Order: sequence, then structure tokens, then C-alpha cells
Amino acid sequence: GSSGSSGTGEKPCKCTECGKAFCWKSQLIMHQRTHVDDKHSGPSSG
Ligand SMILES: [Zn+2]
Repeated sequence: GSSGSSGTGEKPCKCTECGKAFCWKSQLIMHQRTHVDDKHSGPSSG
């Protein structure tokens, strides 16, 4: 997990289902499409 990236902007929208970050709108509108599954027991977290 190095830091080989650089570029500021704005993240008004962020997916919580998977934890993916997005800056555009249309990008999220379609991101939800693939998200057909429902919240199920698996990712054990605190
Ligand atoms: Zn997602």
C-alpha cells in the first residue's frame, strides 16, 4: 500500500457497500447497478 499517487479534488459521494470512493456523479449512478447483492454476514468488523 504505497503512496504512488497524487491529485486533489472533491469526494461528495462515497460508496459504503464496498468502500469505494468517487468524485463524479454518473460514476456512482452506475456503480450501484452492479450492486445487486444485499448486506449479508461475512466481513467481520468492529
Ligand atoms: Zn460500492
